[PDB]
Amino acid sequence: GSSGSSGKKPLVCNECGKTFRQSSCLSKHQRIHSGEKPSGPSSG
Ligand SMILES: [Zn+2]
Repeated sequence: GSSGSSGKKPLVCNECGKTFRQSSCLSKHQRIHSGEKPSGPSSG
């Protein structure tokens, strides 16, 4: 009875490694590591 194993991957901060439940949560948290938005040759 294979469930499916399609996806449904959790949302974790690739910066620290903290998993979250909501999408806005993780993101609103990532801002802590990443300052302004990625413009270009400025940040990276
Ligand atoms: Zn983080």
